[PDB]
Amino acid sequence: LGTENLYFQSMVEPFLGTWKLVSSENFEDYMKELGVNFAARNMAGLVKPTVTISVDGKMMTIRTESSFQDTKISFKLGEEFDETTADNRKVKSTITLENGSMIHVQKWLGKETTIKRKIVDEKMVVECKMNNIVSTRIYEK
Ligand code: NA
Repeated sequence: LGTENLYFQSMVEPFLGTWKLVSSENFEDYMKELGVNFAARNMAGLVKPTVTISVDGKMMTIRTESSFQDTKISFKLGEEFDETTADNRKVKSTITLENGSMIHVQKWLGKETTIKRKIVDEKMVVECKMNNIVSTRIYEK
């Protein structure tokens, strides 16, 4: 399936690397919408996580490290998977990559949140949305 990954390697390549948070907007209110309490969202909002995006064949891994978590997800694009989030939600996740945007949808208890990533001027721009609450986080590598 080497030959089967020609277009795959092209679309995933811009996302690969060890990204570090440089700026954040409205992340506390986004976390509030997820159901995280004030201490957790206030303290987590102050740190700068490292997000490592890698691939092994067709399997993508995204690792998130901070003072408060060390979590990772491994998945194939477009294939739903079970995920236990850092804030202890048990969700159904599907991650796709179209038009240069990696879109991660999490579904649980009839609720939904979307995490969209794109590369703009070599930076990774991450948009987190839940019920019309939007947070934007920018990372550099
Ligand atoms: Na954190």
